[PDB]
Amino acid sequence: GPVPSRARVYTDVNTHRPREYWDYESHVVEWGNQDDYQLVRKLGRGKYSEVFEAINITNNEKVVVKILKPVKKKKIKREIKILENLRGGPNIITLADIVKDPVSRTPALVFEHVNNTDFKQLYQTLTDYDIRFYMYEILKALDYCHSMGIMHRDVKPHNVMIDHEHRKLRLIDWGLAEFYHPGQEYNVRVASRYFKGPELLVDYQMYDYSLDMWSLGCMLASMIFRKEPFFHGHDNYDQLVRIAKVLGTEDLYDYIDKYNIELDPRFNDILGRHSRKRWERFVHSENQHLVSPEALDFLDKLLRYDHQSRLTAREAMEHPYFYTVVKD
Repeated sequence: GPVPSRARVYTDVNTHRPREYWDYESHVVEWGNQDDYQLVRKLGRGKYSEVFEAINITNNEKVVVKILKPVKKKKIKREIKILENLRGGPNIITLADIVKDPVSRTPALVFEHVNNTDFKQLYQTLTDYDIRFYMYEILKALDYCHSMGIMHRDVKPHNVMIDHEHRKLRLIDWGLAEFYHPGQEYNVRVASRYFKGPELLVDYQMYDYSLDMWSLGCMLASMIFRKEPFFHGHDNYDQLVRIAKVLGTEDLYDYIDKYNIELDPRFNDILGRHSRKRWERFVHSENQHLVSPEALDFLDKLLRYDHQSRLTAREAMEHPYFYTVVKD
């Protein structure tokens, strides 16, 4: 069977925390007062919750209320424990309250509001400087949550809220996040298709924080090349073929061989033989203002099949790509 794997960083953060910290199943939720919040408008309904803009009538502040769909008490407590553990961290969305919705009879998670613009339009206008700036802000959140023993597992543009006026960013939607425990087998059905790492797509379960770095590499490629999404699979199988058309099939075999993993035999008809492409292949006169040798080297170091070889979040904040970004 499969060769085991361990994160190369923050490997044992949870093993040395008290049990209270990671044993979310024993968490006792503290409930606030649902009459504090008045719903103003419904923004959307996603897989797990109905999302509203609301007003906290005790301070007249705008807030975001996510009224959860029926789900396992376990998964509610996991997201709530993770949000409490991370609260106040760099660029981590703030959970302001947890209340029982009287109509749905489920928990409603109340979050600080961020004055966002639709990433689809926002990514059309980001300058080279802005891409570097915001990548650095996302890395602050990822290094923090990884250092706190947690992987996000759903990094994508829709979960990055940006208030462009104030150049403020928050990483949101921690409902797929999990505590990292060395040697633990995780569910591979996480993240959203275009941002799934190769480990997910080959059903390797002993993955770690490095999954988020693949997803961040997918966002970066989409931004610097103005190609949304960058790996545009029609389904989870074609997703791996699209990746192989860029990174090549020989290194995909080397990856699966290293972990003694076998592809689904359904790949035998669809995968083909592909060389690794040079990143210059995706540059053209409409995105070249976003591309630099430092951007391409950084991307190359995120988008590795082998999850063990990817830059960690801290290593990524050390990269030359971020030298031009003004630090505070």
